Amino acid sequence: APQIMNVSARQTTSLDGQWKTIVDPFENGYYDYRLKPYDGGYAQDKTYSDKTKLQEYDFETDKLLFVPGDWNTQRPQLYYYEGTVWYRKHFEYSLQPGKRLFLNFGAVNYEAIVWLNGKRLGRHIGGFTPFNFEITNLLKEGTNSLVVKVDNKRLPEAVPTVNADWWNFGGITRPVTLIEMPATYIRDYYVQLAKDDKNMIEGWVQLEGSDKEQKITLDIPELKVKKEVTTDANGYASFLIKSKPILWTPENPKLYAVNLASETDKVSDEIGFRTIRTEGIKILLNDKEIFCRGISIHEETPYYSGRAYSKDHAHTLLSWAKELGCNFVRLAHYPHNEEMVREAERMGFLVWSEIPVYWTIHWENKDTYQNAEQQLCDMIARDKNRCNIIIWSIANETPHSKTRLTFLSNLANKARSLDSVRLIGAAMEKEEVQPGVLTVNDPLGELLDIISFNEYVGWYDGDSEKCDRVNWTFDTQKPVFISELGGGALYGHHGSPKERFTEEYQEDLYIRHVNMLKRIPGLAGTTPWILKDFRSPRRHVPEIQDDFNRKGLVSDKGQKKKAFFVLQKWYKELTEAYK
Amino acid sequence: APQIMNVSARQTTSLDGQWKTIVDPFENGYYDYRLKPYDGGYAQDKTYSDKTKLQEYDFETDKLLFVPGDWNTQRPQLYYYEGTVWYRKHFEYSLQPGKRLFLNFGAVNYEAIVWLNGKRLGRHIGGFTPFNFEITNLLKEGTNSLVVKVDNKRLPEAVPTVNADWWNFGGITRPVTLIEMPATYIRDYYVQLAKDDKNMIEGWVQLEGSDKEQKITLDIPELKVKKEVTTDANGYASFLIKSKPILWTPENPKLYAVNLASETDKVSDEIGFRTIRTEGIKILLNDKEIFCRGISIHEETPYYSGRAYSKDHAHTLLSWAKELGCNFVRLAHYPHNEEMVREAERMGFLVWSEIPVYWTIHWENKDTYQNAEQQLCDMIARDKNRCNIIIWSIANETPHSKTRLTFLSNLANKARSLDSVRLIGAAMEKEEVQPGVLTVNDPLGELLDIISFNEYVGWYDGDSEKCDRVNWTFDTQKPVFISELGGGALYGHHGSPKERFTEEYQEDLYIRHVNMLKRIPGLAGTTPWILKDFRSPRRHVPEIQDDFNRKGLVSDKGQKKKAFFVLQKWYKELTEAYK
Amino acid sequence: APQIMNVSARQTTSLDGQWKTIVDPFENGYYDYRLKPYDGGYAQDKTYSDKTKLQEYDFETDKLLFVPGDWNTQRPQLYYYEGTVWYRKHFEYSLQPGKRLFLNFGAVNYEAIVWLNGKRLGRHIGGFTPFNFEITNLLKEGTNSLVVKVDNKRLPEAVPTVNADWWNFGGITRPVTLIEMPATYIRDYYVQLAKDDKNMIEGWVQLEGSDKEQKITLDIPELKVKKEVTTDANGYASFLIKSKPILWTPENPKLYAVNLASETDKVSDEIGFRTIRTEGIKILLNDKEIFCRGISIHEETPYYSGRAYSKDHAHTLLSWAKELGCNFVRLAHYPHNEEMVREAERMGFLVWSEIPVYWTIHWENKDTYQNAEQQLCDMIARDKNRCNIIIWSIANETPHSKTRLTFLSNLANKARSLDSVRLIGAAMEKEEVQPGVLTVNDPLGELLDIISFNEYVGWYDGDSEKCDRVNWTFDTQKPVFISELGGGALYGHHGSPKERFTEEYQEDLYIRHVNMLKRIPGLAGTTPWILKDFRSPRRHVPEIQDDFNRKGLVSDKGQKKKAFFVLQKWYKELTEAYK
Ligand SMILES: O=C(O)[C@H]1O[C@@H](Sc2ccccc2)[C@H](O)[C@@H](O)[C@@H]1O
Ligand SMILES: O=C(O)[C@H]1O[C@@H](Sc2ccccc2)[C@H](O)[C@@H](O)[C@@H]1O
Ligand SMILES: O=C(O)[C@H]1O[C@@H](Sc2ccccc2)[C@H](O)[C@@H](O)[C@@H]1O
Ligand SMILES: [Cl-]
Ligand SMILES: [Cl-]
Ligand SMILES: [Cl-]
Repeated sequence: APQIMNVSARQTTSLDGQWKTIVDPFENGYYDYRLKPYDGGYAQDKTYSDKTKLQEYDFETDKLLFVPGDWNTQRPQLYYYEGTVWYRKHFEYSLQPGKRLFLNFGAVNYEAIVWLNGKRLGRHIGGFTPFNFEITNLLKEGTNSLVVKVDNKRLPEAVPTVNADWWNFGGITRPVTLIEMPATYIRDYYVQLAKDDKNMIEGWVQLEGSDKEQKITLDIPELKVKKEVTTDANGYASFLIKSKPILWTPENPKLYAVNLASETDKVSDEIGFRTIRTEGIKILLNDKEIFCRGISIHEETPYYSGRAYSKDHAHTLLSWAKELGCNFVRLAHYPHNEEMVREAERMGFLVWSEIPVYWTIHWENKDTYQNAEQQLCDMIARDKNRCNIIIWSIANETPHSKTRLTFLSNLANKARSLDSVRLIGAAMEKEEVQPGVLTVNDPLGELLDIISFNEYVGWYDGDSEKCDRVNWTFDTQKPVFISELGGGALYGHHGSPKERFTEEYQEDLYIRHVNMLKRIPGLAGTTPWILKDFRSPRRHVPEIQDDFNRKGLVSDKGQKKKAFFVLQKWYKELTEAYK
Repeated sequence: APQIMNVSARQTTSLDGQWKTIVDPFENGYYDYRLKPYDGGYAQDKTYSDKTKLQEYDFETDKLLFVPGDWNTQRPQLYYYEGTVWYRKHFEYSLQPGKRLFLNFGAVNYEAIVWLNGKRLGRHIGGFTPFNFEITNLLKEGTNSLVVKVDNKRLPEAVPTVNADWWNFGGITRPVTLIEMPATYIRDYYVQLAKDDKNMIEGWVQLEGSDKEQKITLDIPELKVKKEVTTDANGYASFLIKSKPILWTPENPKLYAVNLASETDKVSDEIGFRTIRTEGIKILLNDKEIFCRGISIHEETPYYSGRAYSKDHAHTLLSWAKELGCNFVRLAHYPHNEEMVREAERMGFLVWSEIPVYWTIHWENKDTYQNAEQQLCDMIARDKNRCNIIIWSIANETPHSKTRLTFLSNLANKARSLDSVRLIGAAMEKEEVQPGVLTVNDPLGELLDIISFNEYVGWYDGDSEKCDRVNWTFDTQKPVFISELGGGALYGHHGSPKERFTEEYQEDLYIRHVNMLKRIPGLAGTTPWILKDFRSPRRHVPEIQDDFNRKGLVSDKGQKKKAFFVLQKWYKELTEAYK
Repeated sequence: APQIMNVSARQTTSLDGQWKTIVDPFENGYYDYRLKPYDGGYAQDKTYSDKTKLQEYDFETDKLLFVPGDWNTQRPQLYYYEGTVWYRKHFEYSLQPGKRLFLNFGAVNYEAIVWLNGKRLGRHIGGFTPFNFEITNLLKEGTNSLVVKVDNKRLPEAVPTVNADWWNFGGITRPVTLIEMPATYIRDYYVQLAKDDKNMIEGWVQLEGSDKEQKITLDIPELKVKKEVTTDANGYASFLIKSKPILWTPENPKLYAVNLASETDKVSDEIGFRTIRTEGIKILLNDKEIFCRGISIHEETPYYSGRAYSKDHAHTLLSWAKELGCNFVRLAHYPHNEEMVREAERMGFLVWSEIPVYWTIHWENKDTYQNAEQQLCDMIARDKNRCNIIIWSIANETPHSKTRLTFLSNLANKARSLDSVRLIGAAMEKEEVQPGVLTVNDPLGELLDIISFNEYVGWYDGDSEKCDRVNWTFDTQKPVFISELGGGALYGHHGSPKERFTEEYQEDLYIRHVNMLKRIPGLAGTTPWILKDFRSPRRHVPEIQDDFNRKGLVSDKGQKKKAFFVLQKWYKELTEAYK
């Protein structure tokens, strides 16, 4: 039930493919007509072969869905579906006694309830973070039954809440994986550079199980590093190691093979090393001033616009970012699958990672807060060894209020106590200093290392020309990072640059908007909205949006719009400028 | 806004056909990202003709839906849809000044918000009762814009609530009508026999408008009747008319042409006359003891299984009930469309009419009660001149509790305060006196004219054999009425009479269940469940249910299953024994 | 109307995006009720703006389809659809006086008929080869109307004919492009090594237009080559160039920038250089013995399984082939899009390219032969400069008749007269020498450089064990190339190695099939069937096939089956052996 670091390097067996499914809008499979739980609900996975008895379902003769994936793009009937779908899987597994077996979900949106062989394993909320169950003692010989009740109903108190600008993709959206472990295993570990110290590798390791005190060995063959330690009685041990590793950067994404070994377990990883700091309005990677030439990206696939989960999906999206000239990607509005981060790390993209605290969250709900902080904790726990990640962001656009402020401040501080290296960000509130002159105004900026905010001058705030008459001033000399900007266009739809939603309008906007960005003092990062057209239920212009937010520089069908090349040209100037 | 009696008889213009529509699952057209209402939402019906300005919708180029109709059967994507769909109609209408104009919706499930020319007319909850707006002063020349925002999300506090065994059919489910009235018009009237008096016609008439005191004439020509009264300062007048009409019966459903005429309006009707009362365990219609040879019916069409609304739909269903031997039909679980009631009155079926107070209603919620009572009032107000209805039911199966009893007693009193003639029913709690012997035990019965209850012996309570070892007894000596019973079968699926869901099992069930009914002391009525298979989201056996409740005696495709003829044979004998 | 070389390098304007469409199954848009052509059919693209007159259509208010792409996966209703769909596009283009403008279709399946502003430009048959029209003198000012009548009806006499094992993907399956040319332009050109000579570049260039005698330069800067020549009265010139270019291989796919300029035009290109020949049972690339570690690939996308067309599609597919350990890809069963071939060229994959001459072609129909030979000519003319293509194939599996022999012989002779460098292959008739001993017996073999054939021992011919019971011998000392082999499995479906369609069966099948391949004297190449599960209308096992051929080593969802790694291991050993 605790997070497992680097699942892909473990002893894994996939459960993916196609599973039997039951769409259950009124949750008949969970509650009876009194609205109470009942034995004999669908969790029992009872093949309906004796027809002298009465039951109301039969996984064995029902329809399939693919796992992993959203359900919305797999059947017309499921496009808008919000509610419960039951997934069932049968599998066999041979586990020698003493060995341990875990069931890992990369992600399930939004609530998952899980049973093995008719016995409840647990419950998860939050649709974008992994979770594990140990099934060591519940495995049976022969056929095992795995049942997952998945529900994506919008909940006022959820994270996110009843309103948002992206599709409500339900289902088992990321791979489902079995993991075999020795009785005491390497559960967690941290291997990064010490804060601001390019000559000190530091980290720790965490065993799990009963034989908690063991000789650990950390190997980095290419750095001639062989460090030994012994975990204390809590299965914990820390270390410092002197080394001068080649530093990861976007232009040389240097990664090192790291091998961890205990007396009873072992695991390998790819880990690069860098430092990241603020100095006034400057952002410093390995002590050099950099500009973050970024782009924002939803976890949505090329061509057919389902939930992304694979390396193929990551590679195609990033290869567009590459052509766009980015050295940075913002992954909105939630933690993406581990393959996106790994592929960004491999190709040399810095990363902004993020939780879906977004619009009208319930700031007074003690449960809502626990939810969001759990997501924050899990986002950082999974990716803490990914050096291309330099910004953690604890909030998107939010209405201002004292409850909001106290909520986000708790997240910001918690982020800082988990990762004293990377930069903490959040979407800050904007204020008019005097006409034609804008600034930021958020008392949460004291817990942030950057001045991050969204603005849509020229699309939602005025026509394009208004980018020509807006300017920005700041009362603090922290690096300024604009996390969203842009506007919509349908690829192939042409006309006057005054005609909104044409490629021509969007091109004119990006020209003028870039000129406005060139005037902003302290500007050190931008990630326009967005790389690719994506699904939203808030976009209803027929033949133009068709349930798609059209602010992509690339169409959902991979076609580069005219505005793609405006941003591309600017990023070329910027690359030479900071070279 | 007040109800209008006998809408079909007024000066009517149909707004039916195909309307433009927008599916809006997050309610973008009503709320903004702050979750606040905003001017400029879709109610403004603003055609998106000037693309220099930004807008997120356009009715003019969007998709159509049939009106009337559920949306669920019209598009695969809407099959499961729960949430907001916007409808938009354009129309012209010439109103001679002084004349008034009303907008009548037969039904909209579940919440309707209505606008004319960008102005809100009001809001309605309750998906099976009609409602009106006066649009006399809002009509413009040329094109008028009617926008209706329909939402069918299940609400915990709603009536019905978040669980129920029928499809959540959203949309504008019954015809939409323009009614023109004189400045002062006959709004409402009542013309029926006096309680247990086959020689006294009583009634009243109610005007609406300024000319409140008028001479009123009531003409029943075939009876050689003409009473001429005059209305008070409220527009109200009552009357008593000694007459010896031919009384309506199922075998001879006599109806009279009735003509009302004030100084400034007239309106005709077809009304019949009959007496109805209980005498001990007997039900007496026109002083003669009858048995209600009945069958239950959902408001759902033959063959394609959409929401029924037309005279054609009613006729097909009723001619199945005719062939079954019925003299009675129970319309579940809500007020059906008027066409259905009228068709039943004309062919000769007594009717049971009811409201969707069903399972876990929020008994302690005062708005919930107000909703249910409003639905009660609207039900009785519309049909009070329909002589063929003899039972109003205020409740279906509900849990046992004090709040439920208080709630249901208030409805039962209200029903009685609204109609002194018809019988009041409700699904009562049952109890097992001794093994094999059951009874009713429910203090609500004290407020009811019958012992009415649902029982599914042989389907939910045991296999078919258990019907042979269950018997009933009753303390109170009222007529006993079983409003639901039966079990499921797929037409064309055959096997052993032991195999559930074959035709042979359902036949065996009905044969044993009928012998059980024949041992029930005081049995006066049976409306078995059900006439035609119907859509339910709680029926998930593949290839057998497929989201259909299969307890019809007739398939959803009009095929008579074997059990149909069992019940038909008993109903033939009941016709003999009660002649 | 003639072919144009290197379309992507010219001055191009995409017409892609979404077009208006009319599904027209009875070709009402083209015939009247007399089955005769008629004026005012849909080719006239006449907006229905005057409802005083009668017409049966209106593109302006009809539905969209994405272009490029198959229609089948864009709507449920079009999945199986065979027939006509009208595509309509409006566009503007500013063509300076004297310049020429061409409409280029990458491909349309099967029959395309094309109109600009109501005038027929012409017709094309054959679904996988590009075609052009000149619209220089038809372009009008302002709004131009492009109408394409697309029909994919299966025709007995067509190429392919009424039966084949892949989906009938209809539509404008590949990009549509406007190409602007000077009044006299470089239409075609050839630049490659001379046969077997590592030290000699040969080639030619062809002009189109009235200024036919011009000075042409060919520059290859990295080779310090600058050749000037002058064209003759036919616009033709040939050349020879002593040079020692770095030779292209899969391991080092070196490409040279090549620049061509005449007096009025210029075009650049990327072209590699290699020699290829057979020597006995040996295939020699740049005089080195190679094994073709191949995989077959249909032109179908990962994940959603539409018609592939983009570099994104090719890269993902080819990336799987790279992980498999391939140095070679067979593109079946027709010419793929040019993106696929360029990406194989750039990444390092030798290529097999072929035409859809397949199963029961009408060998005696002269129009059928002309069609097949046109497809051959278009295939070779487009890719003659792609050094990575080393094999052209003029036929897949065919029946064993004299007319077939004549038909294919003429194809094989035409291919050789078009290209004397590349190898010519075709799937050859097999025969049983004696029990357990197969061979090839096909007189066509005289005209082919390799002994190429398909065999599915262990899937269609026996169980997996029969691979152990089969051996091969050949009378002729030519390299043996098996173009297809394998069997089906559903990813995630697990069982005994004896149960067909499990991953275990396919894995066992591949172990014993590879061992059979190890015993084949002369084996110089294999391209197993197939890389990725693909759609097929002859694959009907529910839950297993569901209209997919399951013989992929990769699921249609990117998942590597167990058998993938069997082939991967053998290719790893073949790599070391042929080092
Ligand atoms: O509408 C959009 O395109 C985007 O709006 C922003 S919110 C915002 C709007 C105006 C100014 C400042 C912030 C969301 O972050 C994004 O998910 C959504 O897609
Ligand atoms: O499940 C059914 O077939 C029906 O069950 C009854 S409730 C009940 C169940 C068992 C015993 C007593 C009452 C509902 O009135 C009905 O709408 C539904 O269709
Ligand atoms: O059935 C298959 O999987 C494949 O069959 C071959 S034909 C063949 C079958 C048996 C022996 C020799 C040749 C086709 O080339 C291919 O398109 C198709 O998919
Ligand atoms: Cl947009
Ligand atoms: Cl049922
Ligand atoms: Cl297959």
